[PDB]
Amino acid sequence: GTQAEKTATDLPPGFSGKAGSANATPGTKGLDGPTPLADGSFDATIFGPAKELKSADDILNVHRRNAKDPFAVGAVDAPLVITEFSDFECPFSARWSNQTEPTLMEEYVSKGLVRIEWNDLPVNGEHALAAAKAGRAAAAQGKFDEFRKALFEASRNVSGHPNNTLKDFERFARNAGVKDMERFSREAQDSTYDEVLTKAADYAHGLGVSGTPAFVVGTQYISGAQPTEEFIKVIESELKKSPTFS
Ligand SMILES: [Cl-]
Repeated sequence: GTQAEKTATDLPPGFSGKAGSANATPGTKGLDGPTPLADGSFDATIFGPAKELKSADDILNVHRRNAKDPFAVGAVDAPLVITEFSDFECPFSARWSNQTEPTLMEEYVSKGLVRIEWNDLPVNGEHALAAAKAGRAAAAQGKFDEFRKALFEASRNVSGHPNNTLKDFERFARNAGVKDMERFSREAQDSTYDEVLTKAADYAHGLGVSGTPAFVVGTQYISGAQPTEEFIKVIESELKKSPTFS
């Protein structure tokens, strides 16, 4: 019986690589981006959970799975959602965007395994609030992800806060391909997004989330820009726990 081959043995997870993703069911819906409103713009007032959280057993409620959400990327039916709370002046938020997120896009989001949902948590004061307003103005025109990447790539060498102001946000919007710069510049400055930013902050504070970036990866809370390999290990563990979304 030595002249035969069997399938690979199962190994302890430290040697298993991608066992959660191997056995998970990819999502197939909402891979092509957010669903627009009737006029072709997007609902940049989306925030919050899918449903009120009352206890720890409600943790999955932080994931919206709202097809209209212009702050989300990846399948609306992905088996795993990453909920992120982030601040555009925060160098740890910048480092996650610049150094971890692209790997997660390549290995999980493009494959329908993971959806990533942004939530505002401005902690750094006036520039962070102004940046969040600009991000919502970009999202209204379907360019949140491109705006986020332009802004955070411009912070890649900054150990503190960039102290971005309106002309910086307008440049990032141009870089992102925002088509209506008059609407962008107006909404980046005026009261349009003041109410939702207050509600988004109050929602995060109600969960006790006070530091950026913060994540709920499936059922698991992660505080801070932990190493890419830690995010991969938690994603694989959470996909093993819950391989399929119905
Ligand atoms: Cl809640």
